[PDB]
Amino acid sequence: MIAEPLQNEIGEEVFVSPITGEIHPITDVPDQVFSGKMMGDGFAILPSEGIVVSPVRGKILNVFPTKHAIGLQSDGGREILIHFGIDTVSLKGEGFTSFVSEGDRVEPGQKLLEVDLDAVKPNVPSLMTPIVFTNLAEGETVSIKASGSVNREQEDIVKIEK
Repeated sequence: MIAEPLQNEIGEEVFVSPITGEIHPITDVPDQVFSGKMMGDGFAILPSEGIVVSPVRGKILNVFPTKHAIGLQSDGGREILIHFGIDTVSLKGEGFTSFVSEGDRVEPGQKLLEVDLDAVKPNVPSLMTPIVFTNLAEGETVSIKASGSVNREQEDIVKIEK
């Protein structure tokens, strides 16, 4: 009855996969806020590609204080919070390069950050890059499909669905 494979052909819930790496449930993130969901729903990606595109750009809501994080909005319904690795904030983004100079209103994907993961990793306790969605049209559960490896710009990886 619980038909898990609700993948769909057009399984792109305004989500052109942001990074290539390994997906992990939000709970796995070594931080209370993320681990306990606190601000919303979401998941972690342990990244590989030092190139980060956007699930949706839509409209950049807020910039990074220390290049490691950003706030986005699709249209008016899904507001997103991103964090890139852990303690990268502390690292002052030493190895980061920001592509969006947060000119808010933009179309999806197109690189948010380029980030020297290779050099960042040894300088951080964890590479967990959590993505949280707050408002989530007050009912969108973040139905993870790709409970394993993930690749950039892919579809049917996570489904924001009721």
